[PDB]
Amino acid sequence: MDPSSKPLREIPGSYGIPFFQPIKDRLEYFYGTGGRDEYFRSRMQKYQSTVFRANMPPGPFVSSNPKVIVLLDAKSFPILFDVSKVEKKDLFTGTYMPSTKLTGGYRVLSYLDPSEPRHAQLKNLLFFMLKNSSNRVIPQFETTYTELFEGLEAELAKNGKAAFNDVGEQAAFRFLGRAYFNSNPEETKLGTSAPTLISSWVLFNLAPTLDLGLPWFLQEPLLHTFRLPAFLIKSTYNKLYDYFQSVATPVMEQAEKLGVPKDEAVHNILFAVCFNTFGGVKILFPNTLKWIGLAGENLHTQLAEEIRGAIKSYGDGNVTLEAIEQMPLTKSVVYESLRIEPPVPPQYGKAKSNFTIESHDATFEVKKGEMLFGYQPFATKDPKVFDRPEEYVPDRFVGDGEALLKYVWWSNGPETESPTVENKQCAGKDFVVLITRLFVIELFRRYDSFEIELGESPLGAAVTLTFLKRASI
Ligand code: HEM
Repeated sequence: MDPSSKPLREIPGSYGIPFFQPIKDRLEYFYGTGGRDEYFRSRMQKYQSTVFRANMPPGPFVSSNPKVIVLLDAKSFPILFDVSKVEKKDLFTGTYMPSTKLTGGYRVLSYLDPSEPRHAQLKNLLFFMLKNSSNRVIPQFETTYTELFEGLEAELAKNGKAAFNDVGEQAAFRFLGRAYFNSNPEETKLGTSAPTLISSWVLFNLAPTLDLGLPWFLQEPLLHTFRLPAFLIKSTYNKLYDYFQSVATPVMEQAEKLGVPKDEAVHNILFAVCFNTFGGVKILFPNTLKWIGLAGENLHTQLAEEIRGAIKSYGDGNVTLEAIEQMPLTKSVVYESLRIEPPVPPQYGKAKSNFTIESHDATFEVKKGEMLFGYQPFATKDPKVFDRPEEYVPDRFVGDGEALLKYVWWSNGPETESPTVENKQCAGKDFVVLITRLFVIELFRRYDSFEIELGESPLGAAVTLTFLKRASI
């Protein structure tokens, strides 16, 4: 509607009694009926607004300031991408930042504002790492995921069911080592334990804001009130560090050229691969498998046809970037997975000055220093942007629908924009889109269709294969 019809109003909501309310609120957030989605929906209903004040976890001792302004609609949300208006310093994980003792004593790239020289240096370093792996991406993905599928197939044939997540995570890390460093981590001292080592380390970092499914009387006192001692995970972290220090030589050498010490470079590479990359794929691949599986054989047949046809005609028998460009449905399927279920839901930004923001029916004033918070899942399901927003529509982005990519924000920026040293958009944006398309491609080069069953998991979606129809033999 016309902005002149959106009156300037006070931001609804209150923070309540300082120490007390944030604790009561995090209890609602983690144990209230409906979970965090209801935490946000109930407030939207209560205040009849997609913009409101609220306290956010972790609260008290871990976080010195739980107060934020929540943004749930597609009109207000984009302010979080505007680095000229919002500061993005030490807020990668929200209203608190994990101890730097968990990251070699350094404040790694993800926590740096673009105004910091190191942000440009380190992000350029990661761009180098990504470009350097370009020639290995497709071949190594094919090799790694063929191994994964052969394994799942064998498990299914012998047991009747095959859980995806675990072996899928092992495959993800195996692929990353091969693509980024031309190294199979399973041949090193890491063996097949990388996923377990990483998960433990990530837990130490994020425990304050993670719901592990434990009862409140156990989870609150031991995970949500105090930070877990960093010296306890040092041993585990060192195993990971030793791996990267030995295989990331070319990236470490480029780091020196950019003015970054080798040690700092390794800690940042470790973080980018284990935290950013692995953690994201651990969530995205199972979710994508889920949405495609729930779509039915009709979609499966169309994807198989498109994928195999493009490979034969444009790839001359092989998977090439040129071939992928000619797979419109596959591209849309991946974008729809990223829209309907953003792998990383929370984005934060702190106001650098006083300015105005607007929802679909009101105008609000934001004061310098206030923490803005956006819950992406609600914003990318805004009915004023997407028809049937709660439904997975496979071809939503095909043809004219491509214009809607301006509203796909999984990477902390419009899908149409590229990450740069000037913004805080995911450095590996194009890489994740490519590998997720490769995941779908490898799946349909081998199978005509598949069936799954879903389980109740805390960190994402638990997917189990119940049937795999082979394309040949
Ligand atoms: C599909 C998997 C991935 C997802 C869902 C994802 C998501 C995100 C999100 C939401 C942010 C913004 C965080 C914030 O400031 O609030 C981000 C930042 C970032 N991501 Fe990713 N990411 C993925 C894969 C990767 C990969 C593979 C790399 C590369 C090694 C990467 C590197 C980065 C970096 C370096 C930043 C911070 C950039 C900066 O400080 O400007 N990401 N990612």
